[PDB]
Amino acid sequence: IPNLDIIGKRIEKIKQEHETSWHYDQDHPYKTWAYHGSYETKQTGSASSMVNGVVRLLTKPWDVVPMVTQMAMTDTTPFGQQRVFKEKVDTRTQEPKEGTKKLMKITAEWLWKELGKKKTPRMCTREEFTRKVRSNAALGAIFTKWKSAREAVEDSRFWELVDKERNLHLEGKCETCVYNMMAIWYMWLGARFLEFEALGFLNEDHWFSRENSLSGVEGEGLHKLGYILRDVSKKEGGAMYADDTAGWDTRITLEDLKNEEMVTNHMEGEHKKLAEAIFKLTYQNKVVRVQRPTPRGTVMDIISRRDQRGSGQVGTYGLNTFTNMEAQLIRQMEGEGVFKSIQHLTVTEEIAVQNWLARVGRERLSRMAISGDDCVVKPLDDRFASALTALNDMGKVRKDIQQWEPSRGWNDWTQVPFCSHHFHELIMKDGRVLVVPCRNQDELIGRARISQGAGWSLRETACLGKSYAQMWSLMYFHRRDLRLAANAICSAVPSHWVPTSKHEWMTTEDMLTVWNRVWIQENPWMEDKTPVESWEEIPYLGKREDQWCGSLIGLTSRATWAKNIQTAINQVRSLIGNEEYTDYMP
Ligand SMILES: [Co+2]
Ligand SMILES: [Co+2]
Ligand SMILES: [Co+2]
Ligand SMILES: [Co+2]
Ligand SMILES: [Zn+2]
Repeated sequence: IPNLDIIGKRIEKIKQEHETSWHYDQDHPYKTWAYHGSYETKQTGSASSMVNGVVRLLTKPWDVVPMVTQMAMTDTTPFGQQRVFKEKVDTRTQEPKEGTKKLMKITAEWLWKELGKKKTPRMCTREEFTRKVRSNAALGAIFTKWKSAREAVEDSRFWELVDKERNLHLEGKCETCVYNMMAIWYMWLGARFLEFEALGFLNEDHWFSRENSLSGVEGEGLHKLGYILRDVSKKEGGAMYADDTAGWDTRITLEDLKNEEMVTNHMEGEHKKLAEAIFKLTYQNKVVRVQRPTPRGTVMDIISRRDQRGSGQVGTYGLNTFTNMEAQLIRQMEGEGVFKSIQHLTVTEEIAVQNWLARVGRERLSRMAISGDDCVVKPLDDRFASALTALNDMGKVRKDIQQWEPSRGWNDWTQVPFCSHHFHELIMKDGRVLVVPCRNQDELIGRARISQGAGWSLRETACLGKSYAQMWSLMYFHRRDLRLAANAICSAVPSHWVPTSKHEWMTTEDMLTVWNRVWIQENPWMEDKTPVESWEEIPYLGKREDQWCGSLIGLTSRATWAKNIQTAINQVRSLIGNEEYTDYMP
């Protein structure tokens, strides 16, 4: 049921821009989204992402690995947009029960107060926004008008439009903040600025760093997460649990959005009203355009919904972390028996929850590592595994397990999945112990073989390959195939070309210098600061184990690849052209 007093102004402006073709399509497919109308549009998107020809030429054995090549096959055409919508986005999560709602409000109020003890909400500025625009992903949709975000921020007319929308937000109205599905949702840059202005502080001021949030890992980096998992495992308690949620963003409820909004209770002045506009007008009452193929050509559908979360927003990461922290705390409460029924919370139970949060709240937060929808929890004991009523009633249904089957955890932290990795102790030649990340190698190579844009020059393609190679040399040096592949890419691309997207692999610094900085000098879990003097000193995983986040070391095709790698390197060099290359292949 749509509230036209909040969304009608947005819908009418779109309707007036397409009055001739605007119509209600009685054959529309939307079930749990409110459908408003359609108009004729030009099809956007493509049914395949571009392959990185440099990386591909240097990773020939993986041409026949289906896991690798399947990753290249995206579909952003109207046909492709409707599949993902039908499968993932067109669902409904039931409203939580009264007791669940009271648990969430109490916990969320407590959590915001903890996060705000040492932080103060503030407004982010146009200059902050303009500086970040001169970098990358703001996730704006630029359509018929500017050509890029860098061109828009320089134009004075652009900020006049922002001012017009901002003034409307100040009077509690919204007219241009519309989501576009081209599942990832885009907005026009002015709508992104208004959200960044109101909520960017959560990221800019590191509200979910581990120091400030205890559970969060914002800013940590892959080379630190394994150490953080190992520290959590040192706590007394039950097994470590890491349940994935099925389609987290689609399971964010209106109740969740309202609890995330209580961060406005910590705000003042026009900042509070601006953030309240973002929450009520654009998060809890969203208008979405999505393309749909019809026998008569592509149409754009205008649809709306209150409850879900739009992937790619400014506060998406932080608010997902907030709500997951809140959800996992409540599951810890349920396991410890702090309340007994989610149908309603007795006044005695409500005081018990409040006392539990005051007594042990911060300790229980430190038993968790949470990044967006990704969580690891080491609870007090294993009652957690079957404490499922609040989690299911909040809509956070676990993936790949029956609704009421108890969760299975791990007693060995090196088996716990987190941020799509597992983490291992790696013994150096001098006896020091690294905790390194491991991920399936086919997935790593498949992602490096994907070019991010369309119509990229060979130089930008080569610099993206170099960026992957250097990330591999810093994060996955312990995998035989990736160290070799990284060396080949860096030998094939001119040494002075800059890798193209903050992260430590994004310069032309000597990668051994960066390795020493990351893993030794600035590594707080590395007491002996003696640096290593060569790559030969830096070890691999066991040859049995290395093979098995995906390696091919035992294969005939890999042995041939490794032996003739210089031929492929020379081939790439002949295309970039006469240039100055460094040989990294020892
Ligand atoms: Co018209
Ligand atoms: Co990269
Ligand atoms: Co190198
Ligand atoms: Co430490
Ligand atoms: Zn707006």
